[PDB]
Parts: sequence; structure tokens; C-alpha cells
Amino acid sequence: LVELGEKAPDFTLPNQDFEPVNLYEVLKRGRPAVLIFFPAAFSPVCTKELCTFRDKMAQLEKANAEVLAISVDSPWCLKKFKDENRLAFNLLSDYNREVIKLYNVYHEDLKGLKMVAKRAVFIVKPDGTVAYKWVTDNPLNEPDYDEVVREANKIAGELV
Amino acid sequence: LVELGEKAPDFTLPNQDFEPVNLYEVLKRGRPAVLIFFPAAFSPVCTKELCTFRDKMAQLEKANAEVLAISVDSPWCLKKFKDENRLAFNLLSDYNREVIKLYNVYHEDLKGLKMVAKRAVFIVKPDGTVAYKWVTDNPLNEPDYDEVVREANKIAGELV
Amino acid sequence: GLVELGEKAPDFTLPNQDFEPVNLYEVLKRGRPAVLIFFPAAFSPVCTKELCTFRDKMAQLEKANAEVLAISVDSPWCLKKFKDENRLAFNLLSDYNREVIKLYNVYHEDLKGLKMVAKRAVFIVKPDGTVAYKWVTDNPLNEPDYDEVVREANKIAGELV
Amino acid sequence: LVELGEKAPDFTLPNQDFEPVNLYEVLKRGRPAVLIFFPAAFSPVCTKELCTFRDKMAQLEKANAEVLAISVDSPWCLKKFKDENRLAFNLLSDYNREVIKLYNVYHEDLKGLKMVAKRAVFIVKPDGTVAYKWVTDNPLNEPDYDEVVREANKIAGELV
Repeated sequence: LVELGEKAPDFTLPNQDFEPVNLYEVLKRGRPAVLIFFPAAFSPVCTKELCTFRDKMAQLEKANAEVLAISVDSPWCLKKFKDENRLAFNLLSDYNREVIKLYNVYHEDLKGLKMVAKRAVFIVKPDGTVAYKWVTDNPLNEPDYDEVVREANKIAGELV
Repeated sequence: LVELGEKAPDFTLPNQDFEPVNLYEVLKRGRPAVLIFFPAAFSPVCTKELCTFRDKMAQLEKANAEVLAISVDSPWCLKKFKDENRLAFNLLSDYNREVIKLYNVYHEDLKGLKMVAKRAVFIVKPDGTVAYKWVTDNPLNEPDYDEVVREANKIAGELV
Repeated sequence: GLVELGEKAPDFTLPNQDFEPVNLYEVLKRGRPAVLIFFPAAFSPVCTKELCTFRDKMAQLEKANAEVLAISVDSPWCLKKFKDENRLAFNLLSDYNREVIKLYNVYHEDLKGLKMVAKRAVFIVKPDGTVAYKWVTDNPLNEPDYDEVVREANKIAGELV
Repeated sequence: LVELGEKAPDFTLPNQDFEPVNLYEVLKRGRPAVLIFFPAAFSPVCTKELCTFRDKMAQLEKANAEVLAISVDSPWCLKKFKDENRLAFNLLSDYNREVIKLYNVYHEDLKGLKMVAKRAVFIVKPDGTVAYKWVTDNPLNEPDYDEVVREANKIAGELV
């Protein structure tokens, strides 16, 4: 289990370029780690009815932490996604549904698709403790990235 | 497991637009069905020492059969792929690994990724019999689409 | 009644080459803008000051970053054939019952003797439902500038950041 | 030497995150490789009277090729540079002056500093051939990134 306080579970996933990425090895870099889980790339964000691809996810680049977006999509796909949105951070592929299970942030069956990453957000301190956590069961529910950026910088400034 | 002559197993998968697509219902349309399985979209094809995204897959549009490309990628991704390559045919998402198992055309573990669609090609006649079949265990091995187009039109015309 | 620029595009559902129903709003709900292209008939030629040919650069609409929906009163079977022969990536919807061409007020009374034919019209609808672009001519043999439509389409697409 | 038509020499450098990055292993990814050498991070670009930190280097993210900016700066330094300019691509550290020597793109003594990367640009095809090359001995001479992006997409499209 993972929730406010508890220590975040280590893990390793491939990024857009198939380079393995270990969580603790990243926390070991000095800055906090922002983990963002999302259903699927090239997927729109909606409201009551209005759906668009206006995803301000690139604003997480403003945060003073190592951002790690994670979805069950493949590296080749995420790589495509990363390049098209000129995203500066890394996108990890949980193609084998490992992590989404480890962090208990998965949709049993979304629109027919089974085992999809839920929209979740975790901020882990350089030691390994979950300083922040946000999750919704509504997939078309885009997060407040500006928000996560604040909390991220807050937590970052915390370690002074 | 499937093999030439044998009758192709029915199935239903979502296309780029989440519309369900039943195999037999397509065969019922009158033309032969060409099924193309591929590891992943936005994936490159490589030669002895070369690698590129020069995938002449759009040539299958020349065939006189309903073409159905299938990969475990998600609909949102395939949709992205389809639009960017101006592909006229449908791409079906076997996100749940059903069909790649049904047709016994899956890689156990590709570059670390588990349960990936192998590069396979099946041509099914309006009745349901496999008139053509080709498969390779080498993923970076692009098929001869000009070829499949021939065999496809041959099988199509053979139905005088 | 009538659909006009700025105003909101009327919803509707038509069959595509494969008889699959296609609802306008359900498409706008997909995230991208919708480009609607009406044309008299498939396998119909386009002409200039005189030169008539079947050199129709309609496939260039695939370059646009919007869901393209070509519409004509032709039948699904006919459109499917037309679609496959021109390796068109987008969908062709059949207004066999003259519904939509009337809804959008884009129909010829009597073309060459044929009654209730779709006029050559172009509409670009934003994901919300507002007509951001509109172009129509009463001259049937007047092929549209697809290259053009594609840029207005991408503009409207991009101006959505 | 490293000029047009000639085949680019392989090499491996660490990126902002100390992850090793092999040139050929990147070319093996499918897209062309754009190598950009620069004197130093947090260094300004000037003219004959005015200087500024208006470096449109992030525009290389528009190119359809794997971009690899290289300088003798350290990984920690590049990482800081990368995050501050929200640069999507990778920055490789040639701390040991290897590559700049290998590609013969180094300043003997710049403003007193010895063995600094010269401002150079190489575009390599997935096979390994230099399709483009541009170099200047004037360090404060910022390149036309918009340009490199063109040549990059041209070369990218050429492999169709």
C-alpha cells in the first residue's frame, strides 16, 4: 500500500528510449520525485461533454523535482508522445502492469481495456516518503498541474 | 494455433475509434480479409545494419481486401498512428492480448516487454479459410507488403 | 433551419462506407475539429475553363489535423468503392435520404436533371460545435482548394493550443 | 576527419542523468541523429556589441531526429541546464574531451579555457553516414536552429 507518509516502493521501468529507470536511484539524485500516472497517451481530457487535447502536462517542467509520467503504453508510443509535446521529463512504460499494481493505481476495465493506469499523482522525498498523493477514478479528469507544481516546489523547498 | 487451409477463428476488437469489429461480420462483407499483426506502432523497421521508419504499410491499401492491422497498442495510440500515416484501413487494438493468443502470434518477451504481437500476415476468404499465412520471429523484419498485395488480389480474383 | 458562420453546427448521424453510424457531436467529442465536405457525386469529374478531369486532390484533406467527413447523397456501397479506389483515409458519409444536405442548406435543386444533389460545400466545426469556417459555390464543377482548407483547418486546430 | 558522405564514429557519453548513451545504439532506434556541440552551458550568445541568453536551442525539439547536445560540461551542470530551459532532448557530457577530439570539434584555448567544444552540428543517418555538417570558430556565433531543423526533417523524410 502507498499513502501520505508511507515510504514509496522502489521499482524500475523503461523510458521512451528503453533506458531502465530505478526510483530510488532517482531520489538518490537529490531532488524530490513527482510520479504521474495516466491511462493512455494520445488520449483526450474532457468535462461534461467538452473533450480536447489541451493537456497542460508540460507545465510539470516548472517543478523543481524529477518528473516521471507513467502509463502502460509502450516505449515507442511514449517516445512518440514525448517528442510531439516537447516534454522535457521522462515517460516510463509500465507495459507489464507492474508498477500500477505496486502503487494500486489501476482501472480494472476502462472502456473495455483491462488494467489501465488510473490518473494518480505522487510526490516522493529524496528519502522515500510519500509527501503528496492524489487519485481519481474519473479518467477524463485532467489534474491541476499548476497545483502539483506548487506542492512539488513546496516539498522541494522543504529540504531547503 | 492456426495454419493454412484451416478455418480462421472469429473475434471482435475495437478500432482506432473504439468501434467493435467482428471478423466474420467483415468476411460477410464480400471481400477477403487481410490480417496484419505488428509489435508496436511508432516502432522502426531495421535491415542488417540499417533502421528507419520507412514502413511501406500503406501499400496494403492497394489490395482488394479488407485490411485489418492488429497490435496490442491502445485505440488512442493506433488512432494517432493511423492519422499520421494517412492509412486508409482499420487498425484494431488487441489491448487484452486475446487475438494474438487466439492466432498464436505473440512474442513471449520482446526487449523486456511481455506479450507483444509478432509480425504475422493472414489472408482469409469470405467463407473463413486461411488462404495465406506468413510469420517471423524477427520483429525488426518488415514484411513485403507489395507481395501480400499480390497474394491478396490473387485470392480476391480467384473468387472470379 | 440554416447553419451559418459563427453559429453552432447542427448535430446529425449518417452511415459511412461501412454502414456504421457516425454522429457529428460524438466526433467533435473526440477532441479534434471536424471538417465537413459536401460533394455532388462520387466518380464525378471536376472542370476548369473547359478541361474536365478526375484529378481531384481530395486526398489532401488527410493532411489536416481534424476529423474529415466527406458527404454526398450517394449510397454507402458506392462511397465505399470510391473510398477504396482513391485510398482515402477519412470517412465518407452517405446522406442517401437528403437529410443533412437540407439541414445544412447545401443542396442543388436540380443538377443536370438530378434532383436534390449535395452542393460543393466546406464546414469546419470546433470540438464545441461552432462553425469556424464555411465555403460554398453553386458551381458543381468547381473543385475546392483542399490545400487551403487544410491550412484553415490546422489553424483552427492549433488556435486550440 | 568527419565530413559529408563519411561514416560518423561511434561513441558513448553520459547524459544529464549519468545514463550512458551510445551513438550507434541511438541510430539503431530508427531516426536520424542530430549532434550539437557547444562551448559551455549558461554561456551567452553574442554579436559585435550585444549579448544575450536568448538561445533558441529548444527549437531542435521540432526536428524529427534524436537530438544530442554535447559539451565538456559535467552531467550535474547539464542536468541543471536541461531542467532550466525545459529542453526535451538529451545533453551528453564529454567531460574527458573524448568525442570533441574524435569529431575534431574543439577550441585549443577559449578565453583561457583549454579544450572547449566548438559550435558544431552533425546530422547522422540511421546507418551512420554524415548527411550534414556545420562548424564555426566563432564561439559567440549561435547556429540557425530553425535551419538545422529543416535539414533534419528533410534528411528524415528522405529515408521516407
